[PDB]
Amino acid sequence: RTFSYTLEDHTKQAFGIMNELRLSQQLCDVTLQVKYQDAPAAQFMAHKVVLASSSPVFKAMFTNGLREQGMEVVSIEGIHPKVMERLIEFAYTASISMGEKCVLHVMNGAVMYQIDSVVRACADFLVQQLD
Amino acid sequence: RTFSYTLEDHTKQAFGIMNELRLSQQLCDVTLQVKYQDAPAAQFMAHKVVLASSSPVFKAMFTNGLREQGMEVVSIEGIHPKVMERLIEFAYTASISMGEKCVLHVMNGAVMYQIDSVVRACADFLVQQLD
Ligand SMILES: *C1=NO[C@@H](c2ccc(NC(C)=O)cc2)C1
Ligand SMILES: *C1=NO[C@@H](c2ccc(NC(C)=O)cc2)C1
Repeated sequence: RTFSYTLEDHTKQAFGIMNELRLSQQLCDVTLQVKYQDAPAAQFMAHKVVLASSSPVFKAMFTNGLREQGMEVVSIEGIHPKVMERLIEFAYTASISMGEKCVLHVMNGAVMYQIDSVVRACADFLVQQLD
Repeated sequence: RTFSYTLEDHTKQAFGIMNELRLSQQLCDVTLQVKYQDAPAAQFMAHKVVLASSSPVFKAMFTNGLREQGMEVVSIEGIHPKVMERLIEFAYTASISMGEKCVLHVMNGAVMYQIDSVVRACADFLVQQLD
């Protein structure tokens, strides 16, 4: 009677395309302007719904009961553009890479945007460096 | 040197929230108006980027090199609202359920929007009913 089916890696497939659309700057509805001290400013286009799905801070930031028209620019301060890139990548790919020296700055970014899995990851790594 | 990390079920987690946002009608940028013969019209709000990630037909339908302002209404004909609901659900949940009698109508919808995994699923099921 009730025929049901589930594609295992659909979400991984869909995020692949959603990442392709980001790199192609198609359907993006938010531009993240990152300005950090002495580093040059950098823009990052993305989809609010995707960022919200990976960061409770973005979710609350975009869920204001309003269908904002067209593009919305968000001014981000206190984080290095390099770091914001890795976090966006993680949101669209569920993965993140970096050098040992920037792990701490990524942890700060993960905390600032409450991306727990990244926080816990950098936490356990830093503890392993000890001794 | 190069510290990398990957959260396995991130995409499943993110789609959970993206589905929550749909049911809450937050960040949606497309309304699918479905009108089918004698059945009453039905609306379905969703996120273009999500639909595009699961349907090449939606991807081409929304990727026209334009950041359309606010909400866009799409007139859909030739498919029953019940069927469009299941397909949207699959896009946001990677799963789909239905009764034996409507499996064929879902296959028609999956084909119409080139959601291969659903097409192949209903295909193999119908072949199993035989004999
Ligand atoms: C990895 N995390 O931050 C990057 C970085 C870039 C440039 C500097 N230079 C000064 C003066 O701050 C430090 C750290 C590297
Ligand atoms: C499952 N697929 O389509 C649904 C349905 C609803 C209403 C009717 N009635 C007429 C006259 O077409 C048939 C099929 C059921």
